[PDB]
Amino acid sequence: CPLMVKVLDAVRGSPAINVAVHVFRKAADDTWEPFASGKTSESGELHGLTTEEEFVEGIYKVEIDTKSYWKALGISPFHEHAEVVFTANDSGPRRYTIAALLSPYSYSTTAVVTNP
Amino acid sequence: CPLMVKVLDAVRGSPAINVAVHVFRKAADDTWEPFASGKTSESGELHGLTTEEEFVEGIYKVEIDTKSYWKALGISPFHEHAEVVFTANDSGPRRYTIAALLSPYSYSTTAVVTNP
Amino acid sequence: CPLMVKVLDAVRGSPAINVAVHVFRKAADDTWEPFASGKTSESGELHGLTTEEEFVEGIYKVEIDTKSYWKALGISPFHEHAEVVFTANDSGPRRYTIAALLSPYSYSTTAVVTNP
Amino acid sequence: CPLMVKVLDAVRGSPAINVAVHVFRKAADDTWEPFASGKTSESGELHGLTTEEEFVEGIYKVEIDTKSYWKALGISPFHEHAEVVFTANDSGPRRYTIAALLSPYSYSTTAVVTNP
Ligand SMILES: O=C(O)c1ccccc1Nc1cc(Cl)c(OOO)c(Cl)c1
Ligand SMILES: O=C(O)c1ccccc1Nc1cc(Cl)c(OOO)c(Cl)c1
Repeated sequence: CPLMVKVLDAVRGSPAINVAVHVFRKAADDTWEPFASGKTSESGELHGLTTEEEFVEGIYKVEIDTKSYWKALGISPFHEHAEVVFTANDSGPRRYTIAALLSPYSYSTTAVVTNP
Repeated sequence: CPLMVKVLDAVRGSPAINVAVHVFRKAADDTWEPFASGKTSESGELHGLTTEEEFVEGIYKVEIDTKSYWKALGISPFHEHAEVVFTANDSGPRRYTIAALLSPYSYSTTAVVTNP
Repeated sequence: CPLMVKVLDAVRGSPAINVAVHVFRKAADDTWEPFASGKTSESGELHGLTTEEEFVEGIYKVEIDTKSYWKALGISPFHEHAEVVFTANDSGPRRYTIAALLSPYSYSTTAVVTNP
Repeated sequence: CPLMVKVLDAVRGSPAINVAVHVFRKAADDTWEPFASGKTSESGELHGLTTEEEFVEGIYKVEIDTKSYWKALGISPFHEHAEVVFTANDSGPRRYTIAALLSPYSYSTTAVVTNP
C-alpha cells in the first residue's frame, strides 16, 4: 500500500525481524507528530501503516530502531536508529517502499517510489 | 580531531563537495542543541568540527544536507537530508569518521572508529 | 524459487528494468559454464532461472549487465557489469535472492538466503 | 599512483586489514592476465599497484578476497570474493580509488575518480 518499510540484515543475509519502526509527520508548527508505528514481520516488512486517504502531502520521518535490533542479537552497534526523512505525495499520491540494509556499523537506505 | 565527516557522490564518482553538515548534541531535555557545522571540502571531507576536550560522551546527530546538494546539481532527490545518530563512548576507539555515500534515492552511511 | 535476481536503480528510486543477467556455474575443470540467463521485468526481478533439482551445489556467478543499462539511459557508468560470486547449496538446498542496487559509479549487492 | 583500493568493514566499523587484492587486465583473447596484487594495510588501503606509464586504457578487474577476510574473523560469508570490473579511460580523470564496504552477506563498491 502507500507506505511500506522493509528491513534486511547484512550480517546474516536475512530479513530483520521484529524491528520497531516509528513514523512521524512534520506539523505546520514544525514539530514531529506521531503518524504510525509497528514492527517488521518474519519477512522483514511492515505493511498497513497508512491508507492513501490518510497519507497526505507532508515531510515524513521513518525511524527504524536498529540499535534495539542488534542489542537483542548480542551486538553493540554504532547507530541509535536509522532515520529516513522525505517529502511524500507532493506531486500526487505515490507508493513508497523504504528499504534499509543493516550492519552493526553501517546502514543503507533506499526508496522505491512508484505511481499507482 | 575526534570527529570527521566524509561524503561521496555515487552518481559522479567523486567527493561530494560543498555539502552542508550540521552536528547536534542531545540535551538533557531530549532536544538537539547545535554543536558544530561546516561544508565539505573539495575532497568531500569536513574536519575541525570539535576537539577531544569538548567531544564528551553523549548522543550526537550528524545531519548531512543531501537535498540541497542534489538540487545544486539539477537532480531530483528523495531525502530531505541524511541523519546519523550515535552515542560517543570513551571506552572504545577515539576517532570517529562518519562516511556517507550519496545517490538521489539512496544513501549509505558507515562509521569508521579507530584509536589514533 | 531457488534463485532470483532483483535490481534497483538508486538514481530514480525504481526497479531497474530490462537488465540482462547471465548466470554461470564453475565446472570441475575450473571454467565458467553458462547456467541460465534472462532479463529483469517491469518489477526489476528475474525469476524462473532454475529449479531446485537443477540448482545443485556449486560456485555460481551472477553477472548483471549494468553498463548496458546505464548506456540506454544516456549514462557512461564506471563498471562493465556487476559480478556476484558465491557457493550455493553446500549445506543443502536454499533459496537465494541476489539483490543489486545500482548507481553510475557505485553498486551494492546483497544476498537474502532462506531455508525453504 | 593511478589506482588505489580501499576496503572497510561494516561489522566492526574499521578498515579491513590484510585483505588480499588481485588486479587483472583483460587480454586480447578475452582472458584475465594478472597485473598486480597486494594486501590492504592497517588503514584498509592498498597503494603502489601500478604506475601511470603502465596503467594504459583497457578493461581491468579488481578481485577482493572477501571470503578469506571473513573466515579469518570467524564469520560465515556469502561471496567467494568481490569483483570490480571497469574500463580505464585516458580522456577522464586519472586517479582511480576503488572502495569497498564489506558485510558478510553484502558489499558495496564505489569508484572515486579524480584529476590530481
Ligand atoms: O562504498 C560505500 O558503499 C560506502 C558506504 C557508506 C559509507 C561510505 C562509503 N564509502 C567510503 C567510506 C569511507 Cl570512510 C572512505 O574513506 O575515506 O576517508 C571511502 Cl574512500 C569510501
Ligand atoms: O541490494 C542491495 O545491496 C541493497 C541496497 C540497499 C538497500 C537494500 C538492499 N537490498 C534489497 C534486497 C531486497 Cl530482497 C529488496 O526487496 O525485495 O523484495 C530491496 Cl527493496 C533491497
